[PDB]
Amino acid sequence: SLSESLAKYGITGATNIVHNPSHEELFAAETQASLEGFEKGTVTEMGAVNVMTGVYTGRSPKDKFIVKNEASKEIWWTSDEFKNDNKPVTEEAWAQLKALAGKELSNKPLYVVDLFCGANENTRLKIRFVMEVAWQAHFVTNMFIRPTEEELKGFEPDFVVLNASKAKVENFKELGLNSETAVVFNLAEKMQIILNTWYGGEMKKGMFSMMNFYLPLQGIAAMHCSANTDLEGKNTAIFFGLSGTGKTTLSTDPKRLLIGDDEHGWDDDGVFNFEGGCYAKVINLSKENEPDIWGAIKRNALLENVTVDANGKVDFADKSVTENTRVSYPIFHIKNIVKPVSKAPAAKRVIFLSADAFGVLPPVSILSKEQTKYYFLSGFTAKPTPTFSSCFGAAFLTLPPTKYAEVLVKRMEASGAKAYLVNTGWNGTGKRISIKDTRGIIDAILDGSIDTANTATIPYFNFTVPTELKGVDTKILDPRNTYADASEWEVKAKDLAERFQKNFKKF
Repeated sequence: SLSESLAKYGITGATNIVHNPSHEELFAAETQASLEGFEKGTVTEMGAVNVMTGVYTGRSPKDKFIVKNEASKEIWWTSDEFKNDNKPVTEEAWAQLKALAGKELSNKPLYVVDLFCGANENTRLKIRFVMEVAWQAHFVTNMFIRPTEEELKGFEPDFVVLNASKAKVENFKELGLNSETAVVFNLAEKMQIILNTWYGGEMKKGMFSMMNFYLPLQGIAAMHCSANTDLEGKNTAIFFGLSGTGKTTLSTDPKRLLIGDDEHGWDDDGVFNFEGGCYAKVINLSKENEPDIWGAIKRNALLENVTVDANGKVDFADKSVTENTRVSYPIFHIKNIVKPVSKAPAAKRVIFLSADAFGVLPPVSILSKEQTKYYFLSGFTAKPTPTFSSCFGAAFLTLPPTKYAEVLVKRMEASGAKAYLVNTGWNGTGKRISIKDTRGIIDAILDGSIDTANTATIPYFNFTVPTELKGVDTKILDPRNTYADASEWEVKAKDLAERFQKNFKKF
């Protein structure tokens, strides 16, 4: 019954089929002396296993393609006017890429893991993974929702993923690809193929990209955000923000239940985590800085590319092999989370984080309906160089960005949601905004105390800021106050504002 399924995927000769292996069976498989190359896992003193991914220690967007056929007509293809990662490939290239994948995963002991993407029983996608590497199977097991074996009784995959990382594509030039590495999706066969890259993020983000396709087409918002609720599991808040924005640190509060930290949906029932685990960065990690993550790194957690000595002593700071060192682990490795399902009611507060190095945006701004869609489509942050990433995850958008902003705002008007553009960056002082101020601003968003605060308005950007906020220096509330002369602020403001118009041009 599973042999014909693999035969349907182009895989034949399965000597052994391990279906939905338990963490125990995974550990044993990972710690096998026979394991050669990057398949081998090593037990660290922390109990968690660690593996190397070889040449790729991160995503490779240039090798990501989607088969150009009728099934993908609604895909937001890249073009001269607006370039995105959705690069077209021919049906011819797919046949050969599916051949390679099928062959590489034929006549050998395979692992098949049937899992769910999305915590809401309804509107969820059934995903089938197939790989020949135990730790790869272990990764998806940590990162996705694990069915109850009962749900696995008659599991019918909505989308199938073949990880053929040990194989590659030498004839990549002829097939129209970019290199021997290939991550291709086919909506007609509902299948994703991974070739020549062991970075686990290809599996996680590949499905996220697919969820970003199917959910929005059904009125379900697909979001690249983190989400939490109060200790009671109500008053859901979703956090958006690119790297360096402090999205995690600002959504990880003792008096807040964690729903998820990366991928969420918003259907009629509310906000739900797409994932069953967390894929955290552990570079320069610290038990004193990240108690949650640290305590989550144990047996069953999967360390990826972290340097360890012969005795198993992990050095979370060694940026040797890569700075993108990660760790995956079941969500339940974190205590403060919503249970028993990562789902919650419609979000009440929506916040867009921005690390504005320009020191122009105010600490927090009450966004309007139109402005909400705008800054969402903007996905602004700063490193004085700006970086824009539509919907805070432009590389995963399989549909036009305006469609994500659309469904999002629609779901907001149904629960009386309010958006906030929060600046966790800098001001005029040059020094970064205090974490005590921003975090106090977040509190004002959650506790709703920001609803009664008076406003003022800010030229150019036409923002609405609270003249007063409990737990926040009244001086910082206005971006001008931190500058010698209001003229200086206007100069940068006029410039930054100009950068928004230019970037929004393609939209």
